[PDB]
Amino acid sequence: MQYKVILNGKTLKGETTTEAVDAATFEKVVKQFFNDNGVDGEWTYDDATKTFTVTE
Amino acid sequence: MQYKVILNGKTLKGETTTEAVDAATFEKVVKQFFNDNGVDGEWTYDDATKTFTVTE
Amino acid sequence: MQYKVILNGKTLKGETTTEAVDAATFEKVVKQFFNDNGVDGEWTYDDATKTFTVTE
Amino acid sequence: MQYKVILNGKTLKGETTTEAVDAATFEKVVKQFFNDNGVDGEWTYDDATKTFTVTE
Repeated sequence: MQYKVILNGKTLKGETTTEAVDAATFEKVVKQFFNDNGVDGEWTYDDATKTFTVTE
Repeated sequence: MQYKVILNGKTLKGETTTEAVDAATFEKVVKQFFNDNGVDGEWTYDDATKTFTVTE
Repeated sequence: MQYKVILNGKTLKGETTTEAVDAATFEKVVKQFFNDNGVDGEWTYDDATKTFTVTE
Repeated sequence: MQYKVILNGKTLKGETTTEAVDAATFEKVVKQFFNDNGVDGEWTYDDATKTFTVTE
């Protein structure tokens, strides 16, 4: 099963303190979490895709 | 950033060990892990898509 | 290169009259258009995917 | 409905003759074909995505 998850320290006015949904956070948590079961390798970028945006 | 992760406890032939990469495991771990930062909602299925398979 | 195209002759008024961006239209035009160069096979459904929808 | 189509002028083997599955071919044919029904705009790149590649 393919799981889709958007992680991008959503910027917003406030200054906030720390983040949670960081790109590096996913790699580390996901890799560390799954490594415990025997998963390894490296994060590879997905194949480039083009999408038509309507305008008229 | 959109993150792609395949989780499917595929176990055709082998030992009677665990899997960890279970669909339910992702929802629970991902939801529980992220909830700690203020994320909620429900897992929704992605929009159906069709892909052309070559043959000839 | 992967190309993304949304084809769905949706209607939200009353006077549809006709369509163009139909699912069947894509298969036929795309298959007929590409067949001219040596492409064949059948339209296969993409692998199911799940996306987390925020709520809070 | 989202339609997935891979178009890439990668031939490698063979000699010079003709083509059909070119990136520019899709934009032109798809735009010209659909413009006839009232579709416009420009080809925009899809959102970057990362996929974990197994290794061990």
